[PDB]
Amino acid sequence: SRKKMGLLVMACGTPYKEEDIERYYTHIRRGRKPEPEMLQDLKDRYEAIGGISPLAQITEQQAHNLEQHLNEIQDEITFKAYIGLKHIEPFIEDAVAEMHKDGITEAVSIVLAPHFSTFSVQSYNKRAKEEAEKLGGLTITSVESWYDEPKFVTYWVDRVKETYASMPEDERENAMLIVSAHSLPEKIKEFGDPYPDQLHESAKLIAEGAGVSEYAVGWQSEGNTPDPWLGPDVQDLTRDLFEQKGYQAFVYVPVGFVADHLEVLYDNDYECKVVTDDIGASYYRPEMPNAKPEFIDALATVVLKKLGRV
Ligand SMILES: *Cc1c(C)c(=O)n2c(=O)c(C)c(C)n12
Ligand SMILES: [Cl-]
Ligand SMILES: [Cl-]
Ligand SMILES: [Cl-]
Ligand SMILES: [Cl-]
Ligand SMILES: [Cl-]
Ligand SMILES: [Mg+2]
Ligand SMILES: [Mg+2]
Ligand SMILES: [Mg+2]
Ligand code: NI
Ligand code: NI
Repeated sequence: SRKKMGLLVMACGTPYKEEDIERYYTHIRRGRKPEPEMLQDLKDRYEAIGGISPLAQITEQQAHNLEQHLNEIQDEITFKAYIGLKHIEPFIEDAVAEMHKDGITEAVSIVLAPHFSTFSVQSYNKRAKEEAEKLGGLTITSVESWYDEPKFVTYWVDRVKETYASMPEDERENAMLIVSAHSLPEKIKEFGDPYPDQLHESAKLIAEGAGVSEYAVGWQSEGNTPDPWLGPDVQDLTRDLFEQKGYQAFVYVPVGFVADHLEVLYDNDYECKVVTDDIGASYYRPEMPNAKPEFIDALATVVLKKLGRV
């Protein structure tokens, strides 16, 4: 009756407990174990943002709710979700091997990052497809980007509108919206990587839908290699825009991220908040989509559009 398909949901991964910080960051650092002071600092950061455990549940909740919602809203396909992570188990290759073992022959994949880049999305999709080729008997159709799905734009538009509506009059008249994603090396431009263009278009679409005429695009969370990374960084951008025009409120939409993790709860809600507190501006950062129903319905529409079924 219903056609069976795998639903491969890919994400960065998180530690599952404090004793996973060493192995998770060693993998991010390409085999270089963090020094003891860095391990201690990371433990402190996770404690300050409320703990690791809640963060580690979000991708699983996203994948489970997406599977169930997709199976309810149409009658042709029965999806089974499999989670594949970049930096901790279950890895991408573990998920594809499990699909193969379970008898899946046809799958659709989606990365829980809305903008395509050559560093992340393309690498996830290539890893998944290479593992399927090695095992045989299984093919994967991969979503490449989805930042322009109207239901996803509307998620952020409605959160921005609520934040502006909640402001005092003086803030509402002297506010700045900063839309951001995770920085990458500038060298991606040598490949024509559309990641920067897609961030700028996300920003255009969200500001336009919310009616916000004053906005800026920034980057966050750059690494420390000697080569230049995409900027400006959100901390510098905030201070610069303040020094130019004296905004009384900054609103942060880190549209490249879809789930609470350190790079939002720390790199925005601590590091950007340090800057806004220092300059006397109010700080707002609306909620990440996490596994909320409005977001799950946007993802389900992305998948069904990719398969040509809506
Ligand atoms: C890979 C990744 C994403 C998407 C994210 O939000 N975070 C973090 O907060 C860390 C520490 C890492 C890695 N990631
Ligand atoms: Cl791809
Ligand atoms: Cl696509
Ligand atoms: Cl794309
Ligand atoms: Cl919100
Ligand atoms: Cl919702
Ligand atoms: Mg313990
Ligand atoms: Mg597209
Ligand atoms: Mg940093
Ligand atoms: Ni720009
Ligand atoms: Ni990072």
